[PDB]
Amino acid sequence: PMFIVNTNVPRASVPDGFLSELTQQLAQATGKPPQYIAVHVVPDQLMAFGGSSEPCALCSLHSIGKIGGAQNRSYSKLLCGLLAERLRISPDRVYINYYDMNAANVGWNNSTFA
Amino acid sequence: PMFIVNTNVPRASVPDGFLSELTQQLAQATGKPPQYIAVHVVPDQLMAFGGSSEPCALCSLHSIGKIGGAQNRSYSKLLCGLLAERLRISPDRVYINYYDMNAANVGWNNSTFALEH
Amino acid sequence: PMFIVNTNVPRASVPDGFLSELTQQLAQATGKPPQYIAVHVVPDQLMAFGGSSEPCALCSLHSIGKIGGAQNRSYSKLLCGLLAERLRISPDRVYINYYDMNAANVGWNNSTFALEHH
Ligand SMILES: *[C@@H](c1cccnc1)c1ccc2cccnc2c1O
Ligand SMILES: *[C@@H](c1cccnc1)c1ccc2cccnc2c1O
Ligand SMILES: *[C@H](c1cccnc1)c1ccc2cccnc2c1O
Repeated sequence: PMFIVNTNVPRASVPDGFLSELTQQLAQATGKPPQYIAVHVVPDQLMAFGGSSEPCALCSLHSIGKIGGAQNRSYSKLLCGLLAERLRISPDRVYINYYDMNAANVGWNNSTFA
Repeated sequence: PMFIVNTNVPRASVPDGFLSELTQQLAQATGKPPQYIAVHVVPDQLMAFGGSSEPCALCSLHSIGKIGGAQNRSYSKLLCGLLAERLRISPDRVYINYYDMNAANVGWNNSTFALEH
Repeated sequence: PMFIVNTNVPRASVPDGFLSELTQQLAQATGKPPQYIAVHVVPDQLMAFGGSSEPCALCSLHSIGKIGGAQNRSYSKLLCGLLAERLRISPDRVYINYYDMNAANVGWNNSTFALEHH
């Protein structure tokens, strides 16, 4: 799994430990070992949500499996919770795109996971 | 809906009003209220199109529905037009990836848009 | 085809001509003319891979067709090789997401690549 967050929140507002907390919580939530987990945080972005430039975030979670109705609702509660607590972004100004990747379509270490 | 534009055009060349124009024109084009529309503009990028570093853009549009043959061609005319007028990027140096998202695969406000089951 | 690389490697560590090299190599690999290849490299990113901030990369390759089991394995060897040689990123700290795009879902030049039906 890999999680990307793009936000207009300033870099200085991203707390020490944020990437590590995302890694650990995503490990817990997806059931995948933490050595698999990639996280990517992009602050200081030029963004608007609903026409407003108040804090917001556009995110993606890719995973090989473990993507679906109830699972994605659980991920959203977890991830919105973290974005609200750590970056002070309101959950209703967050979008998260979920992608169920086929193993043949994820490259790693000179090959793929197929 | 969310629209992202990544471009090698400098930040200083992005005109006042650009994010708001994108928001408004996308609301009109998709027939969805502007309150739902997210836009993201990323200037000053290291990118090439056809091996040339002349102005170009790589974009994404995500929507739950309202994605398809004729609709996507209309979005391209709209969005290429705006990128040409506002950022002076040639339409033949723009790619836009269109994504028809399933409601169960879009998170928002602690949940997703799949509330039925 | 479009190839995006996001990495925590410094901008200064990206060789001049890297974009051109990626363009040429991708043209050859995909069999598409270079005029249609787009490349995008994003350095200095705040990233972790397996909980570590050692050099890593998260990438995307989009193509209309020419995506598949054997082909993707070939692309991974090629692209991991270039990232290792040019950016000094270990192949086991690279992810590449492959996307087989439908022609109707790729916009270009005021339209899309679905030109056959109305
Ligand atoms: C548009 C959208 C935003 C982010 C990712 N994919 C699509 C969007 C947002 C909210 C909606 C709510 C109800 C119905 N449709 C919606 C969209 O299409
Ligand atoms: C490659 C591409 C570019 C942007 C998004 N997805 C894929 C591409 C570009 C143009 C083409 C024209 C004809 C046939 N195939 C094409 C591609 O694969
Ligand atoms: C994490 C991942 C990263 C990028 C795209 N999709 C998923 C990941 C990595 C390796 C795996 C191997 C087997 C099964 N699942 C995996 C993941 O989810």
